Amino acid sequence: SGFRKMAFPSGKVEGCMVQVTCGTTTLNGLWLDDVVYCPRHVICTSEDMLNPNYEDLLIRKSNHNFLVQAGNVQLRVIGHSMQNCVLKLKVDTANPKTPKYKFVRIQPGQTFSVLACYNGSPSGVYQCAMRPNFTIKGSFLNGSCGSVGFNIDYDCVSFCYMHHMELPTGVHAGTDLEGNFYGPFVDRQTAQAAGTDTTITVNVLAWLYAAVINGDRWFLNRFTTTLNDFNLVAMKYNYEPLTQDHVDILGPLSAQTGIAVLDMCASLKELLQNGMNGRTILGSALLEDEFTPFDVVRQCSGVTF
Amino acid sequence: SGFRKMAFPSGKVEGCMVQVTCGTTTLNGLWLDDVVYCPRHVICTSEDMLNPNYEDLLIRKSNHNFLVQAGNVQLRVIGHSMQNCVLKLKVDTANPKTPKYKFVRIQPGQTFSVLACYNGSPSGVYQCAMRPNFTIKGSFLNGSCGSVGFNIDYDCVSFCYMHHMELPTGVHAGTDLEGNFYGPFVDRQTAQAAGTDTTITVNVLAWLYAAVINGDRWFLNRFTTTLNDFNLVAMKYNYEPLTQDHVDILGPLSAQTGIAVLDMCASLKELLQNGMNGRTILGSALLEDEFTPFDVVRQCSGVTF
Ligand SMILES: O=C(Cc1cccc(F)c1)Nc1cncc2ccccc12
Ligand SMILES: O=C(Cc1cccc(F)c1)Nc1cncc2ccccc12
Ligand SMILES: [Cl-]
Repeated sequence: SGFRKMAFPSGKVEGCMVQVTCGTTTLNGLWLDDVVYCPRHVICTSEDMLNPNYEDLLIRKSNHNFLVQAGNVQLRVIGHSMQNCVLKLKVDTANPKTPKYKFVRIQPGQTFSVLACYNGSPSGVYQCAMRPNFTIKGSFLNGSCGSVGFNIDYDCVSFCYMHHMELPTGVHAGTDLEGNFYGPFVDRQTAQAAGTDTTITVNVLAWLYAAVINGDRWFLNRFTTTLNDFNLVAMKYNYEPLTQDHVDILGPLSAQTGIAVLDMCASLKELLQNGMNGRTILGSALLEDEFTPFDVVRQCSGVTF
Repeated sequence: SGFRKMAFPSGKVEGCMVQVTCGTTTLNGLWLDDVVYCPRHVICTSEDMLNPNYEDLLIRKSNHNFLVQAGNVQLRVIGHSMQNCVLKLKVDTANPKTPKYKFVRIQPGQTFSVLACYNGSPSGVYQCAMRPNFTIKGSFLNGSCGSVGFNIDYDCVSFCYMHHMELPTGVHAGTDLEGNFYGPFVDRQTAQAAGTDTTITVNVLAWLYAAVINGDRWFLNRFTTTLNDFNLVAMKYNYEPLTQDHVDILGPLSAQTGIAVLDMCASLKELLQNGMNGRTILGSALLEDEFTPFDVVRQCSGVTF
């Protein structure tokens, strides 16, 4: 019993964090095998940030301009290349702590653990979701660039995010580990704003099923809804549209609790209309949207209470 | 920017988790140096749990009755002893991954990271607080016994909790690493209940300072209060008393934000009497009490380990 915002154990990622310095700029790098991955903006000055020509800034650098520190050991850079917005520094030592890993690009609504780092040293671990507007509501200070987001299903680390920047609203933008940004963002100091964010509907439904599994049913009602009527109501509360894919994905949770997906949608519609009336659901007075259907099945018991 | 419920990096603890099996019961153990620590109820059958005589159950066991598995390696138990509610299994191999550590007993209100484990394998990490009623609102399923709670101070892991049981309300009870329970609990299958809980006042104040640091100031007001008038109001809402020690500990946050502790107390008093009026603070419609003043400073400064 209980339901917490739970991150993956960070040990496998901690053994990959290094410090990358280029001139006066220091940030984090991810050392996997003989390659250190980091944001390409480590080569920029604050001036270079408005309209940086990364190809031009990079061609002026040699391997010895990049200082890589793994604990108290200086790694030797023997090559460098840019792939999209990530800089790949080839080093002369393979990381002996390299876990089984993959690079995965995630979709909005997906969750992941973030290991926040400063100077190549891990500071904390927290759970995030990729918002529908492609930002993440992280907790990052200056020096956190290069910190990564990941999932660890089995003993394989799936790296899905590398931190690059903080937008003016305090939310964060970054790339996958191939250097492709999530969203329309650029690694430039030019005016950029996060689009209007919406609630991850499929995740709220998953979390309502987590509440039913843990013993709570106060929010259920005798009604059902069509998928289209649900979406018409949901969009008025800035909720993402629920697709047939989402309905299918919620199948297992629906079968375990005995509550049809469209019946849970009816409960959600009523919660949006009424609020909670002084009640909580899994210790929360707001509808939680940073647990996916997969997270709920992983955390909750296979036996409903 | 941003403020998340953040756990310590769990890597140093992950390298200590082992599986302990005694008969049909499998749970988790903490392997530090040549000793594996685990709940003493691992030696009990379901019938024994009704009224156990642990000295009598233990004297019937030999070293070879305890199977300890560290990854895919079977450790050989060369001795066994009980200290309060923890069983200490002496093994022939010192854990090469033993970090710098201490066993510390925490006070209610103090926070710690929990590395939830099943079959000696870490599954997730989350942050929680020792409630004033000595329970923890964890997320634990069957097989999670022996999972530990910890903090990190510099490079030293301070182990403060070992999981033993779940109470009927879904909340959790355990011991320090010396086997002393937090709370008036016993490791026996008998009628036990969590007492009425209260809110950790100093922690709510710390979280209000975190909100102010993060640009959420709508709740600030021109008013101040005396410590005694605040405590009279706080007692009415099932909030823990605020002591002069709590006022002192929040001093740095009072100085950084310019809001005196008693000035923040008058904001809290107004929130208790009037609610949030449809507003949120750091994305929450409830007053959060699982961040200590130290947690707020650490996260709002980027301390690494
Ligand atoms: O945003 C940047 C640098 C930057 C600027 C423009 C484009 C970039 F790609 C990168 N750094 C930070 C990242 N995360 C959190 C921060 C918090 C405070 C101050 C800086 C923070
Ligand atoms: O509570 C116990 C066993 C127990 C029983 C009586 C006294 C004890 F000291 C220990 N184990 C569990 C721990 N956490 C979560 C659980 C969830 C479901 C089922 C068991 C769970
Ligand atoms: Cl995805």
